[PDB]
Amino acid sequence: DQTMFYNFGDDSIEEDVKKLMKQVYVALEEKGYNPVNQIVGYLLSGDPAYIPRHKDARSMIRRLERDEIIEELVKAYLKNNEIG
Amino acid sequence: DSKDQTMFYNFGDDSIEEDVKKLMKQVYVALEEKGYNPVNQIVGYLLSGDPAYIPRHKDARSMIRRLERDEIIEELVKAYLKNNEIG
Repeated sequence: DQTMFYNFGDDSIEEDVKKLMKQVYVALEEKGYNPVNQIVGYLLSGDPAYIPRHKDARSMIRRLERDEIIEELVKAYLKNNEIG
Repeated sequence: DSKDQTMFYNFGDDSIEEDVKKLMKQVYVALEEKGYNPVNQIVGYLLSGDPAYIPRHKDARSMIRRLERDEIIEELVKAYLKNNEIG
């Protein structure tokens, strides 16, 4: 309900992960992968070889901590499931 | 207003989607009530598989026993793509 103050760079992890997931999804679909399968394999194993080099998806995903991507997945899930 | 027919040993009727929602709600409430950042405990659990990250509260520990982390992370990823209209 309450208005939030915006400080330049406030939403940087949320926005960073959103940008990354959009590009990673496109890279996976274009190369014929099951995007959910490959993202799960990467997040569980930390093995970047589950992500294509296509569209620089592998290098881009390696620039974020897996814990930061999982954090955003968890925060998004709670919010979209009205948990709070 | 939910119930269960006690007519054979039942190891659960919930779908994985239902189980993940129940786990995430129970853990969030338990941690939020006690002043913890719940997201950090859930993330630490998903990175490790160590139940010590999760409070012993209701059947939290029994829910993580029954779910695999690949299934929890699959549900998180599916939900994230859906809710951000990705694909």
